[PDB]
Parts: sequence; structure tokens; C-alpha cells
Amino acid sequence: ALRPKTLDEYIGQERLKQKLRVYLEAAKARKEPLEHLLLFGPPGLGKTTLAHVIAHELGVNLRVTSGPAIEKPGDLAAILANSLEEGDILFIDEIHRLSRQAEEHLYPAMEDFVMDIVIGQGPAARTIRLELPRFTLIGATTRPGLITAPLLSRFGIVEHLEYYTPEELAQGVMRDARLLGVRITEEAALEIGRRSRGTMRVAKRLFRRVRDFAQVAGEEVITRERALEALAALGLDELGLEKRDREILEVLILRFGGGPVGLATLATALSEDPGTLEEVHEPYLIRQGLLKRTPRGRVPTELAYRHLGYPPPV
Ligand SMILES: Nc1ncnc2[nH]cnc12
Ligand SMILES: [Mg+2]
Repeated sequence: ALRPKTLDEYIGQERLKQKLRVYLEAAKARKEPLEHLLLFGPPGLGKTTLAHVIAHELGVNLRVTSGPAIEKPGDLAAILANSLEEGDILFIDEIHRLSRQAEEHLYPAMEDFVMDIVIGQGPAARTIRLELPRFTLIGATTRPGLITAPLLSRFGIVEHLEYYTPEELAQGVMRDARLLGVRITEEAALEIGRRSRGTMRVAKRLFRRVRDFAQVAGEEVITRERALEALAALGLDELGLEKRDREILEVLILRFGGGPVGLATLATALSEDPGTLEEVHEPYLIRQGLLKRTPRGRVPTELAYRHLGYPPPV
């Protein structure tokens, strides 16, 4: 599991890299106290890596953790007070979902580098105040939504990440590929990029179902056609839709004629979990302008009909 170290080797997010570069160098010169950065990112976008970079650039250690991971305040304290020495980075991924209390503890630490703590148990216990070193916290979010209360207030830098361009993805599919033990023409990779979903995570995660299908017989090469056959066999349209996605529109279009449906009976008749439907497939579908949510129910874009090779109605 080797990944880019330098902010340079990082494939993508130029505006962000520049914006970061500014905050770093300015701080490597000013001081290692990099303000409390907060990366916002569309759902499913690799932020950790960048954190390792931001960490490597600053030349400090990185303690990665999820929002859920922080189970009790203790865990947060035990990290800021021990694991971390001045200048290090505590990465609270998915920071939007922290423990009500765990959060309340992050406030102080982020603001004045001092966290209190409920020592002992019952009425036979007291409260101590632990002084924390100067560290920088990087919070990442899948739900940029202000679904981050005034915890937002205590942040220095607050940037966003855009999806990755098919090329950036390919550049990554190939960069990650070749060095990994498989060889594939750029056209091939880039045909996987396009198929991916702006997500690097998915980019490499798809390539995995390609390099596992084609190079089984013929080994030394994967050309577009090769990859193509692969993607093809796997059920991937030039639009990135997985076999199922298609079917969803399919049913929408045919079963309910596309007319307002209602996640309710769609998931039901579509024989699937509403949440699954709504939480897993619908997204990309809406983003690709194929599906649309309306007060009346789920409906399919013209483009849907036009994609599934139908006559966009009336
Ligand atoms: N920026 C990036 N470059 C290469 N591989 C990555 N994996 C996740 N983010 C990446
Ligand atoms: Mg993580």
C-alpha cells in the first residue's frame, strides 16, 4: 500500500494543492502551527492521502482516525495528550459524525490546546484539566453540509475537493497500475477513468475488476479493446452506470412509465432496499442527470430514456 508522499506526487486537486502550498510554505517559514484545516469533499472522495501529504510536506507525524472511531472522550484525550507531540496532525475523517461529548472535547483542544476530563466514576470522582501540545487538526467531510455546527468556527483553512477528471483518474489508474505489477496502455486506463465516477477510490477499484478479467490469458498487455471487453463484460456503459443502475432506470421507465413513482414502491417492486436504492444507486444517477427526485416521486430524465435507447417521450 504505497501512495504519494509529496504534495507534488499527488495526482489531482490542483487549486487545492496550490491553496495548500500557500498555507504550508508560509507556515514552514512562519511556524509549524498549520491552522486547523477542514477538507470538504463530495461523498466518496479520498481525503486521507492528501492528509498524509499535508503531513509529509509539513514534515510531521499523522494520527488518522474516523468520526465514529472516536468512541468516547477518553479516546480523543488519550490521543491528543499522548500519541501527539507538538506539530503533529490528528486527522478526524468523517468529522461530521462525532460523539456529542467527544465533539465538545475537541472544541477546547482546537481552540486553546487544553482539554478537561472526567476522572473516576460516580460522585466519588472529580475532573482534571490536561494541557495539550500545539497540533493541527484536519477534519474531512463527506457531508460538507453545515451539518458541522460551530465546530466549523474553530477551523483555519476550509477547502473543497472536486471530483477527479477521467485523465487524472487514468493518470492514477496507470500510475497505480504499472508500478503494481500489471501493464496497460493509457487509452485503456483512461477508458476505465471515464467509466469510473470522478472518484479515485472507484477508479482503482474498477481497474481491479478489469486487470482481473483480461490479463488471465494474455498477460503482458491491456489495450482499450482488452479493457473495453472487460468493462463490457462487467456491465459498464460509457456512462459509468453499473448493470443494476441501468435496471433501476429500466424499471422506472417501463414498470412505472417513469412518471412520479415514490422511492417506496420503486425499491419494493424494483426488489431492493429503499435506503440502498436511495443511498447507493440514486446518487450517481441524479448526478448523471438520469434520475430526478420530485415531491410526486422518482422520475427518469429524458436522457434516461435516451440512454436506455428509448424514444424520449412526447
Ligand atoms: N491524489 C492521488 N493520487 C494517486 N493515488 C491516489 N489515491 C487517492 N488519492 C490519490
Ligand atoms: Mg480513513
